[PDB]
Amino acid sequence: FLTAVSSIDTFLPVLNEAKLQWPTSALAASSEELLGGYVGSQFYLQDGKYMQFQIAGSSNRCELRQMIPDGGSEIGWAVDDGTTHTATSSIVVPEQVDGVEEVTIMQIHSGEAPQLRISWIRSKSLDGVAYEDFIMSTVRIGTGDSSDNFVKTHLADRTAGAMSFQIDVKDSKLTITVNGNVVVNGQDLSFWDGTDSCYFKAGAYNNNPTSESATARIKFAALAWVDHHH
Ligand SMILES: O=C(O)[C@H]1O[C@@H](O[C@H]2[C@H](O)[C@H](O)[C@H](O[C@H]3[C@H](O)[C@H](O)[C@@H](O)O[C@@H]3C(=O)O)O[C@@H]2C(=O)O)[C@@H](O)[C@@H](O)[C@@H]1O
Ligand SMILES: O=C(O)[C@H]1O[C@@H](O[C@H]2[C@H](O)[C@H](O)[C@H](O[C@H]3[C@H](O)[C@H](O)[C@H](O)O[C@@H]3C(=O)O)O[C@H]2C(=O)O)[C@@H](O)[C@@H](O)[C@@H]1O
Ligand SMILES: [Cl-]
Repeated sequence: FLTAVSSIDTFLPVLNEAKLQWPTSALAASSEELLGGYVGSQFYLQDGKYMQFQIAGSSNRCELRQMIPDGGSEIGWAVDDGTTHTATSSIVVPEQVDGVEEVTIMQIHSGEAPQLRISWIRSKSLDGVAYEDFIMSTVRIGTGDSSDNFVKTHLADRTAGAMSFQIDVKDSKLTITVNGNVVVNGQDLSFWDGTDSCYFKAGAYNNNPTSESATARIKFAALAWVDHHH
């Protein structure tokens, strides 16, 4: 039988501050249900250690969405509220099966748009450089569709072993740290000033596959939203 993520202590803090959305943004499990042992092939404990997310289908997801702690409702914060908002993770990204092209593994999202997606990418050229099998950040600096609305950055080549990530937002600036090294330093988020509906997400969100049957799979060794106010 499939072992539940809540059967160990590692993820209890974030599970107390998240709902699970699967296979769309519809609710799969409340925070209470997650802490109570919700489990399925889409969301189970792998190797006695990893919170594993799986999903197939274009734009489908198996993803945690930040909630107010202790059974609270959906959280919303602003990039310019003066507080540091922080998400940390340690992720084992396995080799992805054929047909999977991009898997978003962490986000800052609002009621209308993704401010930031950290994603695994099979193959893409950025600023005239081709990259394969890598982790990318995609930041929106507008709501348009043209390339001027995005800043897309190679963060790191995918590693077989766990890779640590940290996202920090303070005073309308974004920092991304990968394996302890700052890769994105003070990216401007001021376009989003006054948007009070931002929140963190993490898991597996499957983007532009070439087969809707192909199952994305992502293993978290750690995940937390870090409250700077205690
Ligand atoms: O390699 C490129 O730059 C391609 O970008 C394509 O447009 C992207 C866009 O830059 C961005 O990555 C966007 O991300 C969306 C995501 O896939 C999900 O649909 C959801 O999270 O919404 C995101 C968003 O709207 O920000 O996806 C589009 C896309 O539809 O592919 C094209 O411009 C492409 O021609 C170009 O090669
Ligand atoms: O296009 C998407 O799939 C986006 O969905 C986002 O989640 C929303 C979405 O509305 C979703 O259906 C669900 O809505 C809930 C929620 O309670 C909301 O407040 C609404 O008023 O009632 C719905 C309910 O009771 O089930 O959750 C929403 C949310 O913000 O969490 C995100 O998953 C986006 O990332 C996504 O692009
Ligand atoms: Cl992208």
